[PDB]
Amino acid sequence: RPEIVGPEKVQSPYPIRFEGKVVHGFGRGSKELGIPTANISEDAIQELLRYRDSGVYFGYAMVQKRVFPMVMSVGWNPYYKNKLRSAEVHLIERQGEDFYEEIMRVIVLGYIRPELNYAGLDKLIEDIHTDIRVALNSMDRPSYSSYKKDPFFK
Ligand SMILES: Nc1ncnc2c1ncn2[C@@H]1O[C@H](COP(=O)(O)OP(=O)(O)O)[C@@H](O)[C@H]1O
Ligand SMILES: [Zn+2]
Repeated sequence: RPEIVGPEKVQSPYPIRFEGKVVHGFGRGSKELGIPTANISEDAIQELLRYRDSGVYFGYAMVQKRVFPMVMSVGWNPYYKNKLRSAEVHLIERQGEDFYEEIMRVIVLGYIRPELNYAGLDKLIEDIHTDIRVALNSMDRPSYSSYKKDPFFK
């Protein structure tokens, strides 16, 4: 896997800006895996991501008045046969308490990869760590890092 992805400069459809309240997930908490993920209110992403590819994206997100680089998994609610979009965000290198019910503002800047066939916990953790490394490397480029101060995070 490459250690950096996407064009040198942010390109359409990015940036994708949206906000939603953080809600509880579907059970199996990533907290135990050392990589907590914030589930975004379903009503904030159904149409917005309906035609976006499933997989891992990267960008910046703000919650509790703090901005962080992030990775986000876009998939489907595992409890319904009818396609219902789901989006879970991991705020990179964040330290703090939980933030359920808080509004999270998200700015997606690029795509990392599609869903990978589950190959075990070890492999999953490795893939997530790589996703994080890739996100940070990709956002170290000026066109991307400038979004950490986007007006949307005012
Ligand atoms: N860096 C972080 N990124 C995302 N969520 C975090 C982070 N730190 C703490 N959290 C908290 O972790 C929660 C998710 O924990 P988790 O074990 O995965 O339960 P759930 O299955 O409901 O998502 C989030 O809803 C958020 O309140
Ligand atoms: Zn979660």
